[PDB]
Amino acid sequence: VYQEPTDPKFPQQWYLSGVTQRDLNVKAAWAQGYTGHGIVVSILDDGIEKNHPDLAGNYDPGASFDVNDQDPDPQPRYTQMNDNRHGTRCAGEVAAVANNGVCGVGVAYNARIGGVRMLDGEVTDAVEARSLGLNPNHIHIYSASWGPEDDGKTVDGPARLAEEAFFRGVSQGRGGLGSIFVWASGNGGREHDSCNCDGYTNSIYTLSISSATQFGNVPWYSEACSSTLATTYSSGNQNEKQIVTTDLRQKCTESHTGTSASAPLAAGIIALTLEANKNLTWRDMQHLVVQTSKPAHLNANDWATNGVGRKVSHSYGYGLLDAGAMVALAQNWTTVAPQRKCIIDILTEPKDIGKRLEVRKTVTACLGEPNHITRLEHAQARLTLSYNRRGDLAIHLVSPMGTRSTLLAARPHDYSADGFNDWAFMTTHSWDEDPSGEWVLEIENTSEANNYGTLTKFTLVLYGTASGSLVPR
Ligand SMILES: [Ca+2]
Ligand SMILES: [Ca+2]
Ligand SMILES: [Ca+2]
Ligand SMILES: [Cl-]
Ligand code: NA
Ligand code: NA
Ligand code: NA
Ligand code: NA
Repeated sequence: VYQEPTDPKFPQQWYLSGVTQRDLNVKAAWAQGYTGHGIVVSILDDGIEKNHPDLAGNYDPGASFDVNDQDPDPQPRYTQMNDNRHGTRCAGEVAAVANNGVCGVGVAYNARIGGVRMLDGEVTDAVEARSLGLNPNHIHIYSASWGPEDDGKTVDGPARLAEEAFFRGVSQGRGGLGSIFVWASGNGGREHDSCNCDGYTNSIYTLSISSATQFGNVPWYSEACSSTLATTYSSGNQNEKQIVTTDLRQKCTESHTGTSASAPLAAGIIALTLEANKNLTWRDMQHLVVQTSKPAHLNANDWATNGVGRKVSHSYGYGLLDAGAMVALAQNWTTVAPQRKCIIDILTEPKDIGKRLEVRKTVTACLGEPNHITRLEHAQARLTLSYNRRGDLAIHLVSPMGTRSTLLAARPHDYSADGFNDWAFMTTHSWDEDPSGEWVLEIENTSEANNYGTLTKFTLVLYGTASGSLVPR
């Protein structure tokens, strides 16, 4: 039968496989014959050590570029502090070589791996766009363990070039099937940050991935939000194990940590899934993640069952990825119908927020039209509002099926008086629900202060299809 890797640190890779059920079920996918052969992954980060003993065999210059110095070679810049170790650590998680007596193995240890050196310098809009749009008919999957500052007061996302890169990627990338963008949801847990204030994670074009500790808890660094899709293991406290990967200067590390370690594991699992069905679209991939991810034994105080019987948490999305279940479901997967977009402008007049504002609206979700949606994918509440202290706001959106999504939780450090300017708060929690019916938006002041402001626009944007539903869970 299948023989598991013999690498010296493979037994330390607790998150890949084990008797204990606290893993991503990756060996089961390996046993089905999927190891990433023929799939190309690129790490958008601070560079990749292309000559690393556990990366060299899988390295792909076609999946690589150096946008910081404008050359083809993504070799990290070496410093005493080893500042530029981050990308190499991420790459090893995806595609470290197996059975070569070195370190551990990648989730997709036969995939090809590249890196874009783009974090080691000023990260402009143009820098991001040129990275996100690198060789989009060669690279299948992009992994990004970076984003806006996690100070818990920033609201920021892709500017014009980067957003255009996303739309070009999902539309024309991978032969029209769409580039797969995998994002780390953030490290702002300590600052009480929300990953919905991050336009990269909040994007419908990215699969935003959160973290769980070995013992199944929400890590200190974790950011909760409704835009998160699913979860992979990463670090926790000092009694919990961490991530084993390739390190700078041709070394091995057993202490890769934080949100940074979760996205690459998801990218690796998605690589195995694409090997099992190369015809999957970018939206297909998100459907697979929703259907197969596992809540069980993940601890959270906010698990809720949505309209179609799936458990969902703001800390974890639909739960832990399950590689075995992903590759199995992928094989006979029927391509989803083309994406519809139903735009519903909710307000007829501006509304003062005060202590609390509730906006109720019954919608038909474009009944009778080509964009009629009976099967929701992503939903956005695009909000424009003024307020004197942004971080005192909490915002909830309730679907017709009764699913309460927290669009925005209180952010104690966010003192901004700039409000929100058509910010597209996104939720994945009503996936596969029928969006026809009453939606409810709640905006409330969570502090005792006499705050003030006005909601001047609320566009409900629904994405999805009108066919192909499963019997609820
Ligand atoms: Ca270079
Ligand atoms: Ca190895
Ligand atoms: Ca953040
Ligand atoms: Cl759109
Ligand atoms: Na911005
Ligand atoms: Na397309
Ligand atoms: Na996303
Ligand atoms: Na309804």
